[PDB]
Amino acid sequence: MSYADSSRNAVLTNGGRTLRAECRNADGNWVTSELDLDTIIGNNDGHFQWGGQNFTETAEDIRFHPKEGAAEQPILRARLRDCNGEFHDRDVNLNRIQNVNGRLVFQ
Ligand SMILES: OC[C@H]1O[C@@](CO)(O[C@H]2O[C@H](CO)[C@@H](O)[C@H](O)[C@H]2O)[C@@H](O)[C@@H]1O
Ligand SMILES: OC[C@H]1O[C@@](CO)(O[C@H]2O[C@H](CO)[C@@H](O)[C@H](O)[C@H]2O)[C@@H](O)[C@@H]1O
Repeated sequence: MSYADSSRNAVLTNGGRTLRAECRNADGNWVTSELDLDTIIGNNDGHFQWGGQNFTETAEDIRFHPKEGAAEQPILRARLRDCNGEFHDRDVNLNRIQNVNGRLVFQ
């Protein structure tokens, strides 16, 4: 279960830092919500880290597939710099992000 189950039209903005969606609220209205991903996802030795910060700082080829695959998962993908300064392609499923009454939150 993620925000995606009750949201639509999810994209990244601000150069891949910002998750922006329309989230169905308590009454079933569709309201705009944005979540700064740099506040909740870090780069830990070239891996995405929930509860980290600033993953975009040197990340390259940031992209987002809101409905990736037959499982339709919200997948963020990026090349991330490891402790040795080498980059590797990485992915993280955004199901730690939830829609709470129309707002995108991190749980
Ligand atoms: O330069 C990236 C490389 O440095 C480390 C050191 O901890 O992470 C730093 O940079 C990240 C953004 O790229 C931040 O998320 C992290 O908080 C900051 O310490 C390594 O973890 C990373 O591989
Ligand atoms: O359906 C929208 C409405 O559902 C709630 C109920 O708590 O959200 C939770 O359940 C959804 C699945 O229907 C998830 O998408 C969502 O992330 C989860 O928080 C309300 O918050 C939301 O307004």
